Amino acid sequence: MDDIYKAAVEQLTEEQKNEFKAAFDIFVLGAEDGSISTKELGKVMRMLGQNPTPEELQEMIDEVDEDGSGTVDFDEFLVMMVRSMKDDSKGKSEEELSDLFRMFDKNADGYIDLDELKIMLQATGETITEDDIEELMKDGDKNNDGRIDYDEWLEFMKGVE
Repeated sequence: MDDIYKAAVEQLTEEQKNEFKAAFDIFVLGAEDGSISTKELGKVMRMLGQNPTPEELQEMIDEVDEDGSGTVDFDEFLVMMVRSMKDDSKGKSEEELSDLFRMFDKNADGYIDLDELKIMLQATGETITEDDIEELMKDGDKNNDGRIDYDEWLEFMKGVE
């Protein structure tokens, strides 16, 4: 099966894309792997806008780099454009977040305290100090009432690895 990404690269005349390949051709000019940067692995992963854990990053290479390079080569360079238009598309969705607080409710009411959140980070094995949660909750709850309702939930998931 073909894709709109690889379809464009094959459609771009060698002479046409050559004019755009003069940009990356500069960096790679002094490279042996053919990539633009040796540690570009962390940069290419940013193009997707998702870096929850360093363990999952290794999976990204197998999600986009079927070859196993970890960098945007001459071929990927052309796709880097059509791939940069992936905006307006994240991992979590309002549809999930809705069932998230609902499914993660031991009392099933609509509010999620600070403890209810710990169970989430606990699943990974991590652990913070009482000073982190105390200050953290202050953010999750714009009203700092005591729990995280629907509206509050949407905010609590505004930014936090």
